[PDB]
Amino acid sequence: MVTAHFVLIHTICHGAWIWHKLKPALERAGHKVTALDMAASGIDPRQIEQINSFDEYSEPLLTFLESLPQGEKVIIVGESCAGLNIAIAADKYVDKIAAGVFHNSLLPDTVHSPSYVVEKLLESFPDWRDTEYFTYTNNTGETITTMKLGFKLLRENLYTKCTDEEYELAKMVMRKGSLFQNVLAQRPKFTEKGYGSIKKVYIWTDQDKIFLPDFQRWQIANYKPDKVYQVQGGDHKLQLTKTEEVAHILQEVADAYA
Amino acid sequence: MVTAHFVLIHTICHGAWIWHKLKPALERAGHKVTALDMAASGIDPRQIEQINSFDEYSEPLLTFLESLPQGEKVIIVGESCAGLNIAIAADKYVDKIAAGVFHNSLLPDTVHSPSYVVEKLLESFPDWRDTEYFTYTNNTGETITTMKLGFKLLRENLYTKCTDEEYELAKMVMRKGSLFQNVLAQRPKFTEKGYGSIKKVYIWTDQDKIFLPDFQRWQIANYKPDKVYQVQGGDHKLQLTKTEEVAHILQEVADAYA
Repeated sequence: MVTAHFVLIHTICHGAWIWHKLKPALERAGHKVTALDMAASGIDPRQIEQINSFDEYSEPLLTFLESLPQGEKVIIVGESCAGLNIAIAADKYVDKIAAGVFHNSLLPDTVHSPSYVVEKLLESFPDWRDTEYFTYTNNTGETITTMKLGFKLLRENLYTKCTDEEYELAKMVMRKGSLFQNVLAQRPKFTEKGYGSIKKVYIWTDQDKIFLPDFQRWQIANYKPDKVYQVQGGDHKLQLTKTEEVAHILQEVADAYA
Repeated sequence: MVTAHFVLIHTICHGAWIWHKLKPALERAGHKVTALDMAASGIDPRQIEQINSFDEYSEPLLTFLESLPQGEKVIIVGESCAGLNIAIAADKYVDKIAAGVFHNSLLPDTVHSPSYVVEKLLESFPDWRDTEYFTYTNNTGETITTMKLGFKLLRENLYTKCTDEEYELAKMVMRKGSLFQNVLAQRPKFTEKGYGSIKKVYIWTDQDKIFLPDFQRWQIANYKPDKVYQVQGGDHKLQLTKTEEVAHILQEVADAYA
């Protein structure tokens, strides 16, 4: 068994804290784990209204990869919307990425616009329930839509099978988030030499109540991952409801690609 | 029953998230629970360097108490340094407070300087180990010392018996904090009419590895609580290591004072 360095990237609205179970589980097997707050996420001090694009939102990941000792490679694990962070990172630091791992995650491709799978997600799940939407104006006058995830959506669609303590934790540290969808729609496509070339492992459960089974299967058919690991049971937050099974899969990713 | 409403107040550097286990446990017994971030704590958007005193730090507690409808009383539960928040609040909103509950907490009095029990704490536990210290200048030219709690202090002295997952969580959301000790040392003493008159319940364990038994026993002798509950085992974070037992005690507090 290989040991690897895993970089865990939370989804919009969330923070590094979502990985509080997975990080020590991985460390038990001797892996290195880095869990980062993206901009205006977790306890990052920036407010979302000062962030102008999904690329700017991903700054902490890019900054960390720039500082990685030369010659080292990482496995980037992204949950939910963080597949976009993986693609952004791979188009700057392909040489530093052993694999990208998608965890009930958006799976961008190279032949469509970066906003493509966001559009498809929202078509598949258009009603975010008690989630509240806000707008602000960015750097160049664009209106950015932010969301505060609703408590019922959190309880029933994101944390469906998580403990009550985990759900209360989520409410206690959740931040606003944004897809920056209109800015993604004008962004250059992810490149073949960068994102297109990395190994891609897709982890998912058909019990996910926001990234629904027809949507996730559509993503898999749209851009075939190198490996697909389906996990039985759990919910959208497999790193909480199926922590050990995720850690075991991540070991297999290290054995294959690290 | 009269609904008991517990207002849970974290310690410096922490946030409402520290109560993510105790809050659903209390709600299982039918109580109302409010867990607040203090200024520059948890996901509060202010930075500590803009805060000028422990009273300013207490603003979210004071603003919440202001919002309470007439006739509604709360039981304020403070952990560790939050005993100071209880005294500050009680001097402004005594009629809204059914009781203050101290949870391995500083227990200020009314006859010494507000900084008195902070000085005694630091005499008893002077070495905060790998903690890092920083300074800034406040509202009146006082230099404020802030701290970033060190990982070893967190692991061994605060979260001694907590799960690895809880310790990892703590590292992912911890903020800077300050005792504002030199500002407390110039603050008017807490009043009899306000803080002195609230009912006070002292919960502690002699296995606390930062608020040590000679210090905690000294506080009890210095300022007699109405009730003392000593919990066997656990650690400084009894709301994590002894959640159900703390909830049982808080039921007794509600029976006595709600």
